[PDB]
Amino acid sequence: SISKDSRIAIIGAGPAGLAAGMYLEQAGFHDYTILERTDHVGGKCHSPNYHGRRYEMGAIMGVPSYDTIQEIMDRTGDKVDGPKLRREFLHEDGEIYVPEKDPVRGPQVMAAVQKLGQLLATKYQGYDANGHYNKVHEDLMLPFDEFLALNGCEAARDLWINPFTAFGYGHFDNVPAAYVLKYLDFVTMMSFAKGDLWTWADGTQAMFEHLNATLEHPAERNVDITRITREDGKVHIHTTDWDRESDVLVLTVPLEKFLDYSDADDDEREYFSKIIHQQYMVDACLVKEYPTISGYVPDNMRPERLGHVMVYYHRWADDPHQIITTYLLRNHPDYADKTQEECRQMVLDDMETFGHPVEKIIEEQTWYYFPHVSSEDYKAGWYEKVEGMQGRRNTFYAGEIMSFGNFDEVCHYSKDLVTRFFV
Ligand SMILES: Cc1cc2nc3c(=O)[nH]c(=O)nc-3n(C[C@H](O)[C@H](O)[C@H](O)COP(=O)(O)OP(=O)(O)OC[C@H]3O[C@@H](n4cnc5c(N)ncnc54)[C@H](O)[C@@H]3O)c2cc1C
Ligand SMILES: CC\C=C/C=C/C=C/CCCCCCCCCC(=O)O
Repeated sequence: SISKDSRIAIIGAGPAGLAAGMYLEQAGFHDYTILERTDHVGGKCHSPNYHGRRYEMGAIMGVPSYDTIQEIMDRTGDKVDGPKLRREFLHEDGEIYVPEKDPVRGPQVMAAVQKLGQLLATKYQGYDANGHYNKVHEDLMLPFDEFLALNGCEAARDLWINPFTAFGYGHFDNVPAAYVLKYLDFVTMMSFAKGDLWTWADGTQAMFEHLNATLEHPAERNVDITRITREDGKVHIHTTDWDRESDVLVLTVPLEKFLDYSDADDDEREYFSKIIHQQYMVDACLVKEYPTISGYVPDNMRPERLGHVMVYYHRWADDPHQIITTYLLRNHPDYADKTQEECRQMVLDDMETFGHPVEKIIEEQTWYYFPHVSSEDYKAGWYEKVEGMQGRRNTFYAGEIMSFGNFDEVCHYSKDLVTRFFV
């Protein structure tokens, strides 16, 4: 437990940091400060304007099991009121097909899925807990495909891959199953499969903008932190405009990047240096032959097709001159990084192939996405080490790396961090 008059400095005004403020405030910790580097809040929930409506450069959707996000909507008064999500499936040559009608693959998938469901509910009980401080089963530390191979459920990858690889989280040849299954737990997977998906008319960013406004201390923006030191039981935060002292540090920003403006200790340097991330690239496009529906391309989710468009988003049904966003990955451990130029050429070429040629790209973003560690690093005890450092020199660790790269997970983690260490 931590004293209620502690001065608590929260770095980052994305969901993770905003929720930290919310839940600290609600537990009676009123002397918090959220420091944001940019001029805006919401982080990767980023919904800019175009032609009188908001489009999504980052996060788009949620599922009914997003309980922490419902608590936030309860507080802001926002509602799930966005346009309905609908999808078709394309081959890499633009051909529309329906995977579940595949007479060989169809049955293999449903048998694997059913078998996995049973395994998850028994053998792997506890897998779905938020965070990684409850040590998961050792099998879950293997790359997702190996985890499946071991259990004779390879064909379950067909259902899990679409809202995972296409959604920027990487490839099953290497991403530890622990991550896959805390995000796509059986319930969430079934919700997605069923199309039971939340969206917001004013963008996922809106509820975070409004959360910020409801906070007793809305974020301080445009804060360029040049150095943080932690001597004598205090946190000294140096910025370009001021430097100040706190009692507690909550990190919701990238931890490898933290090493560069901090008095990082040996463990912090050793362990945070192992963090790897996804280079997930979005392009906001105007197109001819406006799609009628969103399109996924399982062929382009293969590592051999890295940099190609894996999915694209049909948001506003009624205006053929509104924004269609495309999604691609620029990195894989077995491959050298694809350049943004070569990938932007693939956006144009792929969309042309799909029959929805691009007339214009008006915004582009490669995001710092899904920070995580390797299976080898997971197995070697990365989370036991880092969770065991919680509170060392009044510093706490949070955000995506500590849970999973989605807004419900990071908010959930921020909620429990207060329960775990402060209350
Ligand atoms: C294209 C895309 C689609 C996505 N789709 C979904 C989806 O459908 N559903 C879902 O749940 N999630 C989705 N996500 C993931 C989700 O947006 C993120 O997991 C979530 O925003 C993570 O929040 P965070 O606070 O942990 O980190 P971030 O959102 O990355 O925010 C971190 C904040 O800290 C700030 N910061 C960074 N460095 C510093 C510094 N040194 N000093 C001060 N501040 C700093 C940043 O500017 C930012 O405001 C998507 C993301 C992208 C990019
Ligand atoms: C519950 C969702 C959790 C995390 C999502 C993370 C990332 C999503 C990234 C890009 C999503 C691409 C949008 C494609 C439109 C989907 C419409 C549909 O599938 O029916």
